[PDB]
Amino acid sequence: MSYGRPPPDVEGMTSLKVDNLTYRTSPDTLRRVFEKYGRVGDVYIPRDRYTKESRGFAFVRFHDKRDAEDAMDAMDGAVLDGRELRVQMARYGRPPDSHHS
Repeated sequence: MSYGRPPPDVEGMTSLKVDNLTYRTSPDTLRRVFEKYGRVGDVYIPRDRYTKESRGFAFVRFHDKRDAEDAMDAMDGAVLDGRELRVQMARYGRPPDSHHS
């Protein structure tokens, strides 16, 4: 018996990423729709820069994979507005160059 289970060895990363919008979902709705499971270290929409529309995806990012695990396991394909929300690790989390952590 299964259903999909929690993420695999994403232990090598930490940042979350969220995508799929309807042009009106906005970062604010995503904020309280994702931080609710724990927190939202970052929430923004990489939309256009010279028009009144968007690319069709956001970029919520989580500073902690644990809060991202539950939110993603409870928001991936959760169809927030009627389009089928998408949630997945942003792969990021490593330290910058000339430094380590």
